[PDB]
Amino acid sequence: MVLSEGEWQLVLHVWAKVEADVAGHGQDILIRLFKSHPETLEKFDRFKHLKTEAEMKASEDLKKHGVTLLTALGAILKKKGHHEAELKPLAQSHATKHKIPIKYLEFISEAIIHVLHSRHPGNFGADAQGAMNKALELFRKDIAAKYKELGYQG
Ligand code: HEM
Repeated sequence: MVLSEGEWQLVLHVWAKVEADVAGHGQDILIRLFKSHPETLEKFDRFKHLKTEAEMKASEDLKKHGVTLLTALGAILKKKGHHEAELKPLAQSHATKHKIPIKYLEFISEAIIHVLHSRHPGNFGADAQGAMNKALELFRKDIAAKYKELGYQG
């Protein structure tokens, strides 16, 4: 698939707001993911033991990882579809080391869209949400193709 420049502008316009607070957004997103789909928490051996949202909010480690996660995603969105190089090491570690099924990348895509919608209503109307969804679907499709080449397709 291919996004138009107008769709990329709607995606990078709301992403510029997310970047004003990367650690806060990283925390909200991971907590929304773990609450909504608790089975995903099991994949993080580092966080597995967190029982409540209050423990999640207070974990400095969790917040550090949320910044690592969003910084990598941001670098991929800013490529505007030319992300082949960025996608390689990410597809290799998530398929071979972490073992993250495509379904879980769909679940965190849902969490990203929920959080931007709650925090940035003015910059995340229907058209901006359709463009962000297209951008994350492109990301998932390309990662899924690489997972296949790597021998995982999960
Ligand atoms: C927007 C999607 C995602 C991005 C851009 C992302 C990015 C990253 C990055 C940059 C790292 C550190 C380097 C590496 O190991 O590759 C990482 C580590 C990891 N990711 Fe992801 N990730 C994504 C989705 C997920 C999802 C959905 C899960 C699990 C349900 C997951 C599980 C993990 C685990 C277990 C690690 C290692 C954490 C720790 O022990 O250090 N990732 N991810």
